[PDB]
Amino acid sequence: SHMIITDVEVRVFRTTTRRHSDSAGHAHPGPAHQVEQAMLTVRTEDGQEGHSFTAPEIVRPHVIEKFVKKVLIGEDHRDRERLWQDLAHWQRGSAAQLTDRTLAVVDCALWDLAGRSLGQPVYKLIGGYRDKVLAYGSIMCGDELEGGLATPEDYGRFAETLVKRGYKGIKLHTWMPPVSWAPDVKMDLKACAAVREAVGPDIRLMIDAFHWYSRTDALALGRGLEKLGFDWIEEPMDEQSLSSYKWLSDNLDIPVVGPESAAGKHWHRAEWIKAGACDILRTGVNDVGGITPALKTMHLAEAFGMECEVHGNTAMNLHVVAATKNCRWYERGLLHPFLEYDDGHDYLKSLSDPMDRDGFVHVPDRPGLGEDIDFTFIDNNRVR
Amino acid sequence: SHMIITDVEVRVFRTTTRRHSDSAGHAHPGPAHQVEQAMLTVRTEDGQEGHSFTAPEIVRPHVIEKFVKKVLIGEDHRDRERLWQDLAHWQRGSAAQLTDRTLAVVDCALWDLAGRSLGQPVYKLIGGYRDKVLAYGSIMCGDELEGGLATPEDYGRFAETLVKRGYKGIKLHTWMPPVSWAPDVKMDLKACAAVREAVGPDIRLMIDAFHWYSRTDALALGRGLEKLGFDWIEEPMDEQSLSSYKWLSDNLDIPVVGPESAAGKHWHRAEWIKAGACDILRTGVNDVGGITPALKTMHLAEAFGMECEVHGNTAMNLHVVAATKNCRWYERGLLHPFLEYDDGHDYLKSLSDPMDRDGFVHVPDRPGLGEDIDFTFIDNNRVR
Ligand SMILES: [Mg+2]
Ligand SMILES: [Mg+2]
Ligand SMILES: [Mg+2]
Ligand SMILES: [Mg+2]
Ligand code: NA
Ligand code: NA
Repeated sequence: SHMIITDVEVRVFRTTTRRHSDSAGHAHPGPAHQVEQAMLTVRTEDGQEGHSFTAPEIVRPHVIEKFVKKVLIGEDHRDRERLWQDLAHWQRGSAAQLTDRTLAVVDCALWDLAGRSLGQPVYKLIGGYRDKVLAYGSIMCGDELEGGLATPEDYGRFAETLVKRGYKGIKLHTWMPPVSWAPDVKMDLKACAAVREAVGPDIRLMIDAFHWYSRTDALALGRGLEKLGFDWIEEPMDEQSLSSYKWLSDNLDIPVVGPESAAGKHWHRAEWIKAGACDILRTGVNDVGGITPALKTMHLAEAFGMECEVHGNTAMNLHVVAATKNCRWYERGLLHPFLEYDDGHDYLKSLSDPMDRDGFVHVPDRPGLGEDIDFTFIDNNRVR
Repeated sequence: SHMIITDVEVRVFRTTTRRHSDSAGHAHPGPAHQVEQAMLTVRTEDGQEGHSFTAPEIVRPHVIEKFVKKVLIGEDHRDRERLWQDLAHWQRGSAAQLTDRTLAVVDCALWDLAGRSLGQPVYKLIGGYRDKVLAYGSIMCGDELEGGLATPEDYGRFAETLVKRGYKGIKLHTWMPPVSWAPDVKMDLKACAAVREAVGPDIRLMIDAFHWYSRTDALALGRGLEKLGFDWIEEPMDEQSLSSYKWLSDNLDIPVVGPESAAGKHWHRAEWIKAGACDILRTGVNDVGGITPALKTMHLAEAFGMECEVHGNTAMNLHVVAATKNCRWYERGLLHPFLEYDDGHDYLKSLSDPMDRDGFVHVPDRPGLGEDIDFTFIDNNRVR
């Protein structure tokens, strides 16, 4: 019974960061400050542990006591599919509180536990495809910070810095409310043009614009991007409208990648394929409720001969990318000229996603998700 | 480098069996005789091994030397996805010799190797869903053996025996060439009716008839089955005709399950979903080239809210069934009144798929595929 789960624990601690979020949830660089971060730990009878990180609300006591502990405690930790399905079945009746984000952090901690228990990196446990992968530099949403990302030229200058670092692909997130004047298609296209001019024709370029443009605006944006040879347009319209995406994909030559934020996990993503609503599928550990359903999405896409680009940085996403073939990139970011991404997090002793000078991220040969957790730091900076 | 593959070995040995195959490849009971069986073994630097069984031609020296050793020797055995994709890429140029059956046994041996190395059952390594599952009793193709499966009544009598054993589902394979008079739709329906009459309304019934009936014959067969409340009709037409299956499914109320034998792995099975060619998907370790692509097919199906019924007995298929939710049964057979399935194989010390008196097969808690191999027997009965 050494494999039986005995504890589900949450530790909230302060991390020091310059990352802030605006009222709509977009990240920007700001003053250094302390932000509450949560670590979920699952422990088995033999004392083995697995861990994963998320925002405190996602693993708050209401959710832990009412849902997570009831499913997990006393169960064989290796039954990840049964445990995931148990949580999935409880979402409908959860009064909107058992979210995909909660499923995701639980699933990740269980994968980390299995990997740590076996001394195996998660992607090797899944069945490895690649030990390294090209990353694209994923640039923060636009701002109104002088010399930051305030002008099209600012994007161009930052792109030059990213190319020098070794990135072979770059994705712009352009300007969104509450940026005072945003959004504006012509401005977004000017940023895209400045980047293409700055980096030349052989660096791959992508854009993730304001996520709720009208059909007419997204059409204008996409048509403008085709002149610049961009690789994809990402979430330019409200993803709750599958029909809008079929229409836009049919009208644009440039590949449309999606859905990123839409709910419904792998099930709903099958509908995007069935309806021809995108040319490249999207998934993400946080978007579909864990590594387990993210793998399902990757396989779904591959069966249709499609790529499925994995949304988000950090180990959990990197291991999905490393275990699968049909994905061009790991998403490395968000990035901003005021910040050095390689500084990492104060609660991790080393990067989960180090990138060489040629633009390849190498998956750390460390057990589980391979997050090099500074447990002492976390204990010294505990909130609750 | 303990995880690096050092050897790929094939041992051909004689198994004593009463199973014979007719000219079309359908199994029937016959005289006890010795049949050549092959075991593929993959070994790593640390001496750990994984094994899987197949027919000798599938792992003959041509295939092993030209394809398998070149991909595997010197590689990290845990990179199952990379190694599978490497073999898949070589199939096109293999002059038709590198078959899905060869990919399957290799993938299975690699899974067994990982599981044995880690002391973990394969389904637990994948991420467990269930430790037991209902089995249906899968009856051999019809014959002309008196008291065997020669008449509709013979199927009825055998079905009574299967129900007493504990099976909660039964699948008939009916009469096929070279049975002298076969095939005949009315005879197949009479067997189906005899079984329904024998077992009553609460045992689930399925039929896998002659695999190449015309559209008109398959339609008559399916319409006849609806009167008997059968759960599915399986491969009644040439599966190379996807369009015939769309037509048949649209015409029948009874669920059509497929494709079983069609090539193209998970890629082609996506086409069966896209075209609405079946109501229930089918996969199988031997049919799609391994546990790895079988899992992909299961996930593909689940994303569409469909079931995917796993073709074939033995550990390799049982572990797929145990790791996934969207499958009603493990297929236990082929079965015949002249044979006791629970006798098992002379080269295995115990059953990989023991079934209780309530009809549940319990996955053995043994590492890897959990095949209880009698290595001594194999050594004593070696051919080459
Ligand atoms: Mg995005
Ligand atoms: Mg298009
Ligand atoms: Mg069949
Ligand atoms: Mg129908
Ligand atoms: Na967007
Ligand atoms: Na058939």
